[PDB]
Amino acid sequence: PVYMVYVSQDRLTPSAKHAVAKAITDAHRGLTGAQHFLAQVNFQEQPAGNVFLGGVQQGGDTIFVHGLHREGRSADLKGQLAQRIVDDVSVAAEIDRKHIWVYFGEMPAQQMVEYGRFLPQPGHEGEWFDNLSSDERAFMETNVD
Amino acid sequence: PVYMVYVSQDRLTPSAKHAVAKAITDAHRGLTGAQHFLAQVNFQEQPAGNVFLGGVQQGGDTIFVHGLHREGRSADLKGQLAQRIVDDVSVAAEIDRKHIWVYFGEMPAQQMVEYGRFLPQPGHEGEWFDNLSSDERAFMETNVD
Amino acid sequence: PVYMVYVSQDRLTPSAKHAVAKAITDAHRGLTGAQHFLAQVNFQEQPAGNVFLGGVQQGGDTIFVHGLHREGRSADLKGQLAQRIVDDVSVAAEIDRKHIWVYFGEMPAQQMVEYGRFLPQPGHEGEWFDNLSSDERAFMETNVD
Repeated sequence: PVYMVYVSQDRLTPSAKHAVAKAITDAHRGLTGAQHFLAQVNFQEQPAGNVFLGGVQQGGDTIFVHGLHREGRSADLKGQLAQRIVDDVSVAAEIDRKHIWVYFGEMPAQQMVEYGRFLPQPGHEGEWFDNLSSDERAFMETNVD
Repeated sequence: PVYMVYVSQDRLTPSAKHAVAKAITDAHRGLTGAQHFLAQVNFQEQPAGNVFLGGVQQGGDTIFVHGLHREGRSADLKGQLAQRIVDDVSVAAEIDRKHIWVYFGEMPAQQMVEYGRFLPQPGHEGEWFDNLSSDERAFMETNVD
Repeated sequence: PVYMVYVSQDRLTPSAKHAVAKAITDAHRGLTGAQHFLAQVNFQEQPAGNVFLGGVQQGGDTIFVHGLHREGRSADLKGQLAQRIVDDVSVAAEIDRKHIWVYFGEMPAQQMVEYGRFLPQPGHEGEWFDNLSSDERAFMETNVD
């Protein structure tokens, strides 16, 4: 999937970004079974003061995570996973839970392209990894930490 | 809700950001009943000329509001809220209305988290507030301009 | 439509940005039949090192298109246009297809404003584009490449 993660500039060091990215990627693999490299975490940094809560200007502890997913998963799972992104980012970034916003949007797999291919359904990933070129299979396996 | 606002760098001074974010927040709450703090306005600045229209590179006067809403509201209300945003940002950013694009996105409340918590149905908003931690009732209350 | 293009700062010259934007804008009108000025391509630049695939940080060679459409077009049609976007962006950004991710999102036209006006259904661009206003078409007609 794709996680847009809006944050203030300089709020996270490279280690913290790599820490927040990691906890999100491990939330997702861990509750869905998705092959790691399938997850993208994409930081959007903007200057602090660009974020307003109830018309009040905020400092730089706001975190907004927008996960773009595939249709097909239960409402009980999306909650856990959202809840787990809340907890594990709160630790990884050392910011209070109450500073964290998480929305999930969903689309059908057939209008969702990753690594230049169309995606499988959620219960079809095994077929997905057993019908790609190895130039492809090699690339994605470089994208796992 | 979360309103991502895409503007060209400095088209809105820090006050002008406050006015717009105050314009979006006051259309929402006024038209839905959503408590004041519930609304985030998120400014995403980019250098001028990163925006294209029909292929024609543009200047620093485009605005695109992308609204992320809970499912469960009528189309009437949503188009009503879309117009008032166009109207009230025009006035608050002194941008001509033909520059303002507004989209609304909906997701089930059950996969949306604000202040580390899952949202209610729009028909549950007030009770949801009551049974929050008092850390949470208060941290929220501090974000109402 | 609004295409959010997520690219790293400096991966694209002003000529290359116009190349990608022309690639997206053309595919979309070619396949939907929608009038030129209706398509916006919004570049969103961030320093390299902000994108993570499988927890591994990336250089400036990742591109993410998040496309936002009216509801009403077929799955085969949506799939064809994402594929065309992959092919044509890759060429116009001299980038390799494995580095391109494409997500389409859809919403009710009745909650979609462009140029400060509401949108017709995916086939109503005639009647709509012709009873606009005095200048609404006019200001929208300059935006053709």
